[PDB]
Parts: sequence; structure tokens; C-alpha cells
Amino acid sequence: TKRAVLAGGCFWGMQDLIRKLPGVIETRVGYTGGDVPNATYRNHGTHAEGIEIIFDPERISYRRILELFFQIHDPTTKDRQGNDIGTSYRSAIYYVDDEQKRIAQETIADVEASGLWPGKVVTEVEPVRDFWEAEPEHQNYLERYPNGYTCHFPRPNWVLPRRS
Amino acid sequence: TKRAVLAGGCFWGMQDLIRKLPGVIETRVGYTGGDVPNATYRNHGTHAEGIEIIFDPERISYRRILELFFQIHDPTTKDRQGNDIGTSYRSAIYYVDDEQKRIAQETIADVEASGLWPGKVVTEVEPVRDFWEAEPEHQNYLERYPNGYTCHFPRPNWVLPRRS
Ligand SMILES: [Ca+2]
Ligand SMILES: [Cl-]
Repeated sequence: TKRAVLAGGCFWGMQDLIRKLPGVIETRVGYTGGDVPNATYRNHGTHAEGIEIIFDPERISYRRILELFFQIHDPTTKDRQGNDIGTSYRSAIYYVDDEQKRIAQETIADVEASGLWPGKVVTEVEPVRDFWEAEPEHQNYLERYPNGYTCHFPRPNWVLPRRS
Repeated sequence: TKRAVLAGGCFWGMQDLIRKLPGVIETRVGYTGGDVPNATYRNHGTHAEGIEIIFDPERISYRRILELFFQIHDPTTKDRQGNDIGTSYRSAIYYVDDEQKRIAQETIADVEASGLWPGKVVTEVEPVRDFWEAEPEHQNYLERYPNGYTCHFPRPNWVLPRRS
């Protein structure tokens, strides 16, 4: 099993869509990429709202996970996703090892080369650090409240050639 | 990754304890081992309340999972766990393959040979069949309500010699 850690806006919508990818085993939302320990919803400093994804690499690749990531959030808006404004809502990939770093960089290069997205990619690429799991009320929120708030959705136009 | 499927009483308490075992990646509660399709909380016929456990076999063994199972529920009471009475609350191991069947049988034999449990083991051993995931409100219930109802707890006396 493998771990991916991503940020791309309100974490409810991230989990709602990413949990559906075949080969994803577990998802949990939380605060990561920032300063303060013991982060919480109303007190997480410079952390992004993010998601930790445990997946089966035999069933799904890291690359395919990143492709869904770039399909479901606008990676071109700095410190904002849709209606949600602030550093909490920024786009970031938190790589767990060198292979993930390389694939993240290659994938961003492919995204930009396509010209399909609305401007330069502003997604951060950083090593993963502490992941502060969000409060239980945030986990699986859109399972318990299927009509709840989300600004994430898969754009059919935000897809890459599948050369492999 | 590997899958284990167990039943041993109210599924809230099962998930609360089993989710804490290091090497367990995901848990989900549901209805399994019985008759009716599309099972729900108030309409699941002869199904047991059960739990599906996805684990990393490099970190935790199936045997160790069964050992926790036999530690946290009384496997000697037919169609009952603590205050919860009925076939919904019965003890069962739903094996996913022949290796799990063999380990389940060996583990039950070890349990009985020890004489530490309060009577013969009545746990069913059956091949896994459809697992009807429970409603979102049941998932992670004792995370959202940490003081909520449970009759599960680890008995320090319900442990086996660790010969390996
Ligand atoms: Ca989960
Ligand atoms: Cl939940």
C-alpha cells in the first residue's frame, strides 16, 4: 500500500470525489503543509486543508491519482478554490518520496503543455510533513450529508493524453 | 493489502477497537452472512452486523487480527453479545480464502485448548459472501460519539501464547 497527500480546496469535496477512485483504500482529511502543531478547523495557521489517501498501487497509480486531482480542482488560482478564499484552500502536492516528487513534476509539466487549464499551474510541490487529522465531524462529511457543500467536480476538459 | 470480515456483536464497538490495531488501514461496518439483498439497519434478515477490515499484511497478520477479535468479544454466547440479543449479534469469521479458513480453524482450536474463555467457542466459520455496507450514520460512530454505546473491551485474560 502507498500514501498520497494532496490539497486543493475545501476538504469535504476532495474526499467526496477521491474516495470514489477504484484502488483507493482509505481517505482522511486534515491540516498539513503549515506551521502549527495540534491543528484544528478554526486554528491551523498556515496549514492547507488536505487529504491523505492510502491506495493499492496494483490497482491504481500515483499518476492516475494526480490526474483526478487536476481534474477536480482548479490548480491555477492561488490561495483560493471556487468560493473558498485563503491559504487554507491552496493547491499542493505533498510527496512522500522521490518517485512521487518526479511524477508530480512531470504531471504538472504535462498539465501546462496541454494548454487545457486556465493559466499557469500554481500547485505547490513539497515533501510531506506532519498531517494533523481533522475532527471526526469532518471525516466522510459528504457521505453523511450527500447534498452538502462542494465546489469540486470533474471537468471532462481537464484530462491529459494517456500515453501509457 | 488484505481483507478480513468478522462479526462479534454491535458493530460500533467492533469498529472502535479494531480500527486501533496497528496495520489496519480501513474498516467499514455492514451486514453480512445472511439472506436479504440491500440490507439495512432495520431490515437485514439473517445477516450479522459485521465489519470489513482492510489491512497491510506486512504490518499485521490475519492471525493477530483474530487474536484481537477473540479478546474483545465473548465468542461463547450464541446469538448474543452482552446486552445485545439476536442473530444480528452473533460471532462469525467470514474467510476470504483457504489460508484464512485454516488460520480461523487453528485459532479457534487454540482458543479452546487454552481453557481461558467461558465455554465452547460458538463462532461460525463461513466463506465470505455479499457485504452490505451500513448507512453512513453507522460508520465511525464511536469516533463522532466517543462516549457512545459499546459492550466490547479487551479482556487481558483472553489472550493466547504467542508461539511465533
Ligand atoms: Ca474510513
Ligand atoms: Cl464518519
